[PDB]
Amino acid sequence: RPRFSFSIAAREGKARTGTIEMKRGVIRTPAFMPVGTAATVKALKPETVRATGADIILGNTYHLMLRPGAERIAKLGGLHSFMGWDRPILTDSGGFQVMSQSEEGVTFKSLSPERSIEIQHLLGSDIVMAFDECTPYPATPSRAASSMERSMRWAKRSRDAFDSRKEQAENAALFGIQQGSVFENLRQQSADALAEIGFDGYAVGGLAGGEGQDEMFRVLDFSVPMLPDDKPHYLMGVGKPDDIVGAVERGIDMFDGQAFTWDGPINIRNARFSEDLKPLDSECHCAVCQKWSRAYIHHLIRAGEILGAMLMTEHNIAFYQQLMQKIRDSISEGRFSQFAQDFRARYF
Amino acid sequence: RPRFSFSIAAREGKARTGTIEMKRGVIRTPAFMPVGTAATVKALKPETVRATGADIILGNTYHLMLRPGAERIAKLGGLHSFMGWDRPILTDSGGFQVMSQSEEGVTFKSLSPERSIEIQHLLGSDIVMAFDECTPYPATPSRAASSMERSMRWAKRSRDAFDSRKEQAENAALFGIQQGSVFENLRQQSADALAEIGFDGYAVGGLAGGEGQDEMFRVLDFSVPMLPDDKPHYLMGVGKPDDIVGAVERGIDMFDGQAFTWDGPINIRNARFSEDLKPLDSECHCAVCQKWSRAYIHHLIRAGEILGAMLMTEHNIAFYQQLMQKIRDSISEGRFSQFAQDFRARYF
Ligand SMILES: NCc1c[nH]c2nc(N)[nH]c(=O)c12
Ligand SMILES: NCc1c[nH]c2nc(N)[nH]c(=O)c12
Ligand SMILES: [Zn+2]
Ligand SMILES: [Zn+2]
Repeated sequence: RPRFSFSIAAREGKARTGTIEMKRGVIRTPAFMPVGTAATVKALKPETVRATGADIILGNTYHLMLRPGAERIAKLGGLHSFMGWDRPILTDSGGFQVMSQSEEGVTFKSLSPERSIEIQHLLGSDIVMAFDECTPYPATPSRAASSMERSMRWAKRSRDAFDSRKEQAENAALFGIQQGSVFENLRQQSADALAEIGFDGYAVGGLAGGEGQDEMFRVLDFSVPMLPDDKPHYLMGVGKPDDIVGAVERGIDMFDGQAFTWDGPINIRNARFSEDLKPLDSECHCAVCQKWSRAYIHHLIRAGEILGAMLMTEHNIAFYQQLMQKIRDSISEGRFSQFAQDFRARYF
Repeated sequence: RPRFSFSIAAREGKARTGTIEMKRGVIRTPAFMPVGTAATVKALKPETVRATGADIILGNTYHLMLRPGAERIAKLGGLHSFMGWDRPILTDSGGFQVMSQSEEGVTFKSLSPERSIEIQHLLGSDIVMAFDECTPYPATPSRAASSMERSMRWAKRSRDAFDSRKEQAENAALFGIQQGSVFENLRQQSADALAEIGFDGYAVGGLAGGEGQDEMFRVLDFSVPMLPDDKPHYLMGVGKPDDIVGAVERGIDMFDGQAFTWDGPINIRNARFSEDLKPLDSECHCAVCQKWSRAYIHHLIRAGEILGAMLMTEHNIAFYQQLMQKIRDSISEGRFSQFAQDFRARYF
């Protein structure tokens, strides 16, 4: 395999399906990435994560740098070896979680473009995120501009740091992050700036920050076409099943007691499930739905048992992976419009 | 398979190895039973429990009767179906955890011989424990006598309740519990009384209550020979690896951050493990020791991650099952004395 090769196999309107080939594996797109916080996808062994269909997981730089530490993970062989996941890992830059300051970077109590890229290198990340400056929502045009401009300066710094490390440049990929809040002109300037520097993929940053779905979709309508068509488009911090379907309709390729079902989410703790022998979802192919009832999982979660968390998480990630598979198949078959309509009529 | 058949394949001194055949499976003895509290072995799927080598698990009547409830579990198909474990289950009587009162039974804020046997029936238990009255440690001779006598009256009541339920009598087994504190004469009276009523197996109750290993072993020295030789001997609430080895030497067949190793326990949270790439134990065949380091599990437990609990528990139960296997093989091969000596020299 190559370091990085993104190929589009099929399109329907703005939606695309294809593959990212990397040294550690192939990523099917549109892709959903389970999140590893502190070097573990919560309550799952890596083999269980894989069994759900995930091709790639996300690691959080902010949390790993604090515990157990980036240099320590490198001394132990890198993140993949440490946690036992041998396929691609995307690492965020750490910037977001710092927020949830100067032109050089940020200092905080328990980072810079250069230090973020270095930490991601020490972890052994396959997809490295440029270090950006968070724009809160809402933001005035002046402040959104100032932060976007700083982020573009930091994108160049991130590029140059990554490139100046040969092993990283040869084995990993680097994604840039579009900023600009909800403002079309600022999104355009940001896309232009990122394309001029050149990245392996382009994230839409700054959304899912409190603006609501209608507004997010409005911004995606004009923002995703600004990005290079031939590279992956990553919507950071999204999301809910319906958000994913609408974002794919707008050209996004990658994403990162409540149980998901094709009729909508349920809260398994509710008393109505105490004697319900049905699986969490009636069609779901996951191992949880094959073997255990709603009634048992209700009991486990209300009892605070670890197995409850294990079973709920495996089901939910499997559900998301089945969603992504149905999206990929429908786009490849030229019936994604109908899938999205059918999905919404029932989920709601 | 029969309802119940215990066969002794080999002996060495007081130690025995053999099998209990039941409708749901064969139990290899000496046996270690993982404990299911609130219908789950903590942090493990049933298939993982089985993969460690366990033949049988323990269910706690006190906890199940409170949450989710005995009648509810019966309505849902019984404990085996509810939790997804299809092999034998031993249920305790509920009496111990009530303590941790009258001749009819006990009332408490969140049971009788008859109600305990009924709850165990509603759960679908394969091995049912008679309902006894707990003797604290230390206990005076008068009080130990009074409680033992009450327990023997309750053993007869337990017998008669079990027998008067045809489905239970035909498909499950009933074990009696020897009491008498640390007093040889009271242990003798209790053994005699239980043998006269007749049970499928005999537990040594009332130990591991604060008396310490030397005292426990002294009591086992005279108490286990009093029980019928041709039935299983169950030491309730024991225990530590060294306690198990010495108890098997005295004729026991069944048992119910710290990681066990053949060099002794370690506390994985200790800083000395933060960069230790070795598995938890150097010889252990379990999946955890095949795949993850001490350093990773150190991190997970110190971070409060659920996967830490999952991995530690799987290793520890696998360790116990490997111990039991090495005990069974050494007795069958007539080298258990040497095993016990070798085990202690290294564990300590
Ligand atoms: N939802 C937006 C978001 C989530 N995580 C992020 N991490 C970074 N670096 N930038 C971003 O804009 C975001
Ligand atoms: N360690 C003694 C013990 C543990 N659990 C028990 N449950 C019952 N019914 N009786 C007992 O003596 C014990
Ligand atoms: Zn499922
Ligand atoms: Zn192990």
